[PDB]
Amino acid sequence: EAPAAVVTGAAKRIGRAIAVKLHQTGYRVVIHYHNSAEAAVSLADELNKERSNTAVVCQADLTNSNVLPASCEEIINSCFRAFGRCDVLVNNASAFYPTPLVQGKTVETQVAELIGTNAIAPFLLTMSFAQRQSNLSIVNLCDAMVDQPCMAFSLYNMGKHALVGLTQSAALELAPYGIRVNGVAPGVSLLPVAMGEEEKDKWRRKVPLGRREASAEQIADAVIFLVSGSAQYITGSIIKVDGGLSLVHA
Amino acid sequence: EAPAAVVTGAAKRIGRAIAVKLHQTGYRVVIHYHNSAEAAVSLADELNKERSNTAVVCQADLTNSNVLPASCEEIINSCFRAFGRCDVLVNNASAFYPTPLVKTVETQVAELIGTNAIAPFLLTMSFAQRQSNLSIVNLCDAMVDQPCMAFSLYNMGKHALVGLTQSAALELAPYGIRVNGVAPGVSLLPVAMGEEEKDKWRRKVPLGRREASAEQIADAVIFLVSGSAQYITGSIIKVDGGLSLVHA
Amino acid sequence: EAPAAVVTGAAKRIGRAIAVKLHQTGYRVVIHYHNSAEAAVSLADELNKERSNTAVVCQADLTNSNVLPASCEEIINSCFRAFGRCDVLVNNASAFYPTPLVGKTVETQVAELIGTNAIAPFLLTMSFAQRQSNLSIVNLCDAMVDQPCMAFSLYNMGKHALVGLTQSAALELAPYGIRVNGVAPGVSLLPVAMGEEEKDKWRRKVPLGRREASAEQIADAVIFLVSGSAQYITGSIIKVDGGLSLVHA
Amino acid sequence: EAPAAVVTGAAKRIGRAIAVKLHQTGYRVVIHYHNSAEAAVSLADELNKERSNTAVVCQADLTNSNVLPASCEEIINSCFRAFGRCDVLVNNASAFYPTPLVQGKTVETQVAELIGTNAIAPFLLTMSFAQRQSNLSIVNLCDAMVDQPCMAFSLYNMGKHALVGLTQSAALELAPYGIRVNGVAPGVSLLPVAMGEEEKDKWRRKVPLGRREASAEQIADAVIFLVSGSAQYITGSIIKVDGGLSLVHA
Ligand SMILES: NC(=O)C1=CN([C@@H]2O[C@H](COP(=O)(O)OP(=O)(O)OC[C@H]3O[C@@H](n4cnc5c(N)ncnc54)[C@H](OP(=O)(O)O)[C@@H]3O)[C@@H](O)[C@H]2O)C=CC1
Ligand SMILES: NC(=O)C1=CN([C@@H]2O[C@H](COP(=O)(O)OP(=O)(O)OC[C@H]3O[C@@H](n4cnc5c(N)ncnc54)[C@H](OP(=O)(O)O)[C@@H]3O)[C@@H](O)[C@H]2O)C=CC1
Ligand SMILES: NC(=O)C1=CN([C@@H]2O[C@H](COP(=O)(O)OP(=O)(O)OC[C@H]3O[C@@H](n4cnc5c(N)ncnc54)[C@H](OP(=O)(O)O)[C@@H]3O)[C@@H](O)[C@H]2O)C=CC1
Ligand SMILES: NC(=O)C1=CN([C@@H]2O[C@H](COP(=O)(O)OP(=O)(O)OC[C@H]3O[C@@H](n4cnc5c(N)ncnc54)[C@H](OP(=O)(O)O)[C@@H]3O)[C@@H](O)[C@H]2O)C=CC1
Ligand SMILES: Nc1nc2ccc(C(=O)NCCc3ccc(Br)cc3)cc2s1
Repeated sequence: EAPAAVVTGAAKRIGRAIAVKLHQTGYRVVIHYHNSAEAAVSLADELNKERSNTAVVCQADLTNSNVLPASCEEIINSCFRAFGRCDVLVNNASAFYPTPLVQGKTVETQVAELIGTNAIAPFLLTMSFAQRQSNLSIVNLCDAMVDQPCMAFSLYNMGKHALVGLTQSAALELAPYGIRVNGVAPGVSLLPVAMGEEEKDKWRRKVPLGRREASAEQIADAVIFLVSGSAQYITGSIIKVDGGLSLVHA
Repeated sequence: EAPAAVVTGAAKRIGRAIAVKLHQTGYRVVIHYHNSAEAAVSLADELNKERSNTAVVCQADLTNSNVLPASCEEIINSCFRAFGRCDVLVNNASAFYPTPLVKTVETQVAELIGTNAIAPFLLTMSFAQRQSNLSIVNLCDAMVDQPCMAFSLYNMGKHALVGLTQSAALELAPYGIRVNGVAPGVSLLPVAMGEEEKDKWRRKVPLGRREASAEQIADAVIFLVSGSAQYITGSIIKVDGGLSLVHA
Repeated sequence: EAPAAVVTGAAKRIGRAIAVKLHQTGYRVVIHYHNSAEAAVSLADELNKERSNTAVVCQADLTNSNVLPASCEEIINSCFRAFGRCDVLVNNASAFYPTPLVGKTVETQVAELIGTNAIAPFLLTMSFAQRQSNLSIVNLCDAMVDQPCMAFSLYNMGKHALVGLTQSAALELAPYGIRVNGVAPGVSLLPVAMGEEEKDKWRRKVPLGRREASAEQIADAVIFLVSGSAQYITGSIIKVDGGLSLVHA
Repeated sequence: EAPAAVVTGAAKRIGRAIAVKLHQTGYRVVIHYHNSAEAAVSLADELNKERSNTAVVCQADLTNSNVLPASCEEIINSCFRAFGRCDVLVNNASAFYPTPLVQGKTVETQVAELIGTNAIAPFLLTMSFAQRQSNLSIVNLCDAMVDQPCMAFSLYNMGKHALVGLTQSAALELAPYGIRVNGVAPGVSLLPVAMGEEEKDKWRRKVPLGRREASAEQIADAVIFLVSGSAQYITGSIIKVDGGLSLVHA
């Protein structure tokens, strides 16, 4: 039968593009979402209209807490319940906002959301994916600009660096099980919905290759590569998909 | 007056060497401890005998919890109380143990991410908020990119500490606060580890087939806080005898 | 028309597998070689049997010298003379042998290891861009550049220089729509003459499957990078190393 | 007796500051120079006035050619001839100018100067230093911006990347002989003499720590540390001295 993938934060934007392209490649997909229930169910409907019984949704907060391990366990379980197997995990869900060091959320809430979604939830999902176990792999959505960070984003940056560490540590530890672990690191892709055009164009103008952001499809293309049989010897690699942005000095 | 430094996990091993060497350089010091009160006080006694009223201790658990922010606030405050200023923060305290992918997990998170990364972040915030040659030094790990098998959470925390080092260097540079790291390889081996397993690591090191002493680590800390490093920020100095250059 | 690609050192091993896969993808190919004329011609004949007039050979030494710029210009020109265009350059050719710090002269070692691994790539990149749609260059890098073999300093220098060229050229050619990327093998095809027992010491160190990459696995990453699936990727270097570079001493 | 150090390109700017500070620390110095004969001899005069017989000059072109190995051997030999020992090599000399990929020196000459001075000469000097062999060490002047390069500086960038490789490879290979090999990587320090003032201030304003370039002395300070007894377990390390410049995104 068809392989199955979990994509976290898959209702919109890049995570939707990944779920769609996995689906088009022939995967069955768990569309995880947190708040975006209408968007999630709408996507699942679309996919299921293309091939029936091939998409389900799964709701979970990926904020760190004492129940996050259970929630991550349940996301993986939802793939096995729906499809009988889980071949691919894409850790795409992410919180992203400033946490200035010199200063309504409390700091322990910021830590829970930015470190939880970007790093701890990927770790617990990886553990559950490996434990619940062909071409198995995990793809972590990283950030090409992790070493040239946005001013005042220390906790987000910490979380994305931790995710690089997970990608490496998990690639090493899971290789004996045949599970590959790799990352895709966008530079500027879909800009934040809240961002003004003028601010969007400032970012666009910085990109060497075309002076434009990555499309969601372009990000998903690299994910599709890493899960594919064309990447069978690739583990612990993080592919930047950034149009050269990370090479540009100040 | 004399400048003042906070050193976390300063009662034993690497943090003790750092505290001693800072003290010998003329800093007044806050010796932070969690469980090692006797050791902390013994060090303070040794330092105060050399120079009166130049060393104090500060207890705090650095596990992540609802109260870690307040604890980190207190460590920094205790420096300003004792000495009227705080010039240097050395984020040295660390938890280290395996967390296989295949203690509850959330306690492991609280220790290996809390003590290794979140507490540095909160201490950095408190240090900067409460503000010369000001600087922060984070104790990183030279083997971050070639990690020990089954140490994912530990490795995650040390990568996050790299991220903090860079992000805080950028954000605090406007305030004249430098932020740097020192990345040991094999130093004083964990007490638990066997001597045979220790020998195996020793032989792998290009420079002299031996571990770093704690004082070698402290030497790099001293450089980074000194006036000889006044343009250095966002740098992580490996002190590993070349171990990280060695392939499998 | 079908696009065209230059692959250096394409007679054997990895460069051969790259030229084959590019050809199977629909590229016309220039098969560059230095000493292996029989192998280069054999490959070109095999490809031309598959599709006529799609494969040519081009002989050149890529050792650093006064004449290397002209040689590199002529490699690129050969693709335009054969095929009327040059879409892809794969810098694959490489010299690889120890150069201890403490029977060729040292300046010959420099010329061969720095010329093949770095200088020739640079000169080919210049000739490629000057002669100019999905244009791209792929440089064969080395995943173990930061954990080098003992006594391989010149080889290691050349491969680090190649990383620099990949980044610098990606930034500089991005306005011309030319992407520049790398593929960094760990242990792939080992020497044929290397004892199986020595080959096994290497294979045992690879986390993923305790084996070396095939040439085809390396070529697969090249194919991705030149493909329309990599249209936003430039300045990136993809390790294809089975996790070898993650393993501590 | 006092230890001895070779500093390449030591007549002016950062190399001069390194030679001065090593001398101030107790070292006897070989002041290598290519064209700057007046300033070389003037510096050696100045140091010898401070302590007699503690400074010599040594002229050599570090452009790549079939005679560069002999020129490198001669630089090391000059230290032994003057001082009977050679404890420290500082690879500081450097050519630096644009070499655009797309179009009055020939390209052959641009390769010879930029790869010879920045990389090949360091390698051959390292070879000679090791072959002729307390607290021995080599310090290579690298570049903090090598992964965010100046546009059109490909050959310079290639040379500096090669120098990172040399720093690592030589640190591994020479560690058994008790020779440590490390790097110091400036960001913007003393700006080119050729450069206008508006352009200098543009670069200054990018530096997070102080919005100013490094002094030559601040670069030398890091060199002094790496050769010192306080760096005895440090090898294969490159210390950026860049005021945060390499952390700043486009
Ligand atoms: N866009 C860009 O330019 C870049 C993106 N990336 C990375 O690529 C990935 C995709 O980016 P993008 O599509 O912009 O991501 P978004 O910012 O759109 O976030 C994706 C999803 O994350 C989910 N999420 C947020 N917080 C939580 C939480 N507490 N619990 C569970 N889910 C949560 C949301 O699900 P819901 O809507 O259901 O609440 C959201 O739709 C991310 O990992 C991101 O960091 C990296 C660099 C640049
Ligand atoms: N040792 C080596 O070879 C290596 C060192 N490092 C880094 O070097 C630094 C120092 O290492 P080392 O001296 O061996 O450290 P240890 O592992 O011996 O621990 C240092 C101190 O940290 C404190 N600490 C640990 N957990 C907590 C906690 N939850 N709350 C509060 N304090 C805590 C302890 O203080 P107390 O005793 O008072 O409870 C402890 O003595 C660390 O940051 C480490 O990661 C990096 C890699 C290798
Ligand atoms: N195999 C592996 O495990 C690894 C490979 N790589 C890289 O992958 C690429 C392909 O590897 P592999 O197939 O093993 O390479 P080889 O060592 O087999 O060399 C490829 C070709 O390089 C050509 N070459 C050598 N010297 C010169 C020269 N002076 N002038 C012109 N051409 C020359 C030769 O052509 P001819 O036969 O015609 O003389 C040779 O067949 C290389 O860049 C290599 O560094 C990196 C890491 C590991
Ligand atoms: N200054 C800065 O902002 C930065 C500098 N650096 C690095 O730090 C080091 C010192 O920088 P800086 O003082 O600006 O260097 P300079 O550009 O001033 O060059 C140093 C010396 O190198 C010598 N040199 C040049 N070409 C040759 C050659 N063919 N043969 C022999 N010697 C030659 C010259 O000697 P002579 O005058 O005798 O002919 C020159 O005085 C260099 O390696 C540089 O790459 C790194 C990044 C930033
Ligand atoms: N979950 C998400 N993670 C990231 C990471 C990076 C980016 C990104 O680069 N966005 C454009 C640059 C940007 C966006 C917002 C601010 Br405020 C500053 C810069 C956007 C996102 S969305």
